[PDB]
Amino acid sequence: GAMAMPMIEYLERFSLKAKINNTTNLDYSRRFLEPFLRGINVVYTPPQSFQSAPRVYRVNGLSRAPASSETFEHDGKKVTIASYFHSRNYPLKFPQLHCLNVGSSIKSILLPIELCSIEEGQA
Repeated sequence: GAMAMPMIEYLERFSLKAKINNTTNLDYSRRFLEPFLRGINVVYTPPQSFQSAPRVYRVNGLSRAPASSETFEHDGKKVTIASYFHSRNYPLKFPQLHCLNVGSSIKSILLPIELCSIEEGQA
């Protein structure tokens, strides 16, 4: 056991049999990765620069906009998801990946699936 597999790593080994890096075409494929990702539980691991406790979220699916697209108002500034993590001193390697739609169906939170990990008990 103890197989908390990072969603990128999971994608590589199981879904693609290939390498996930800057040559990803799975960015726009995220919409068709939805059907596979619907109804999973992912442990969100906050990057080392966050020092925050990891929490598992039930994936209802994916949000229609990537992390470099969606913005939220903080400090009066509408910052992109990707920029907020970058400001926390963690540059997202593939922020163009459609954000993970988790948290709640009435309160959706968008999280970089890169930092989400599939729990061994789901498979």
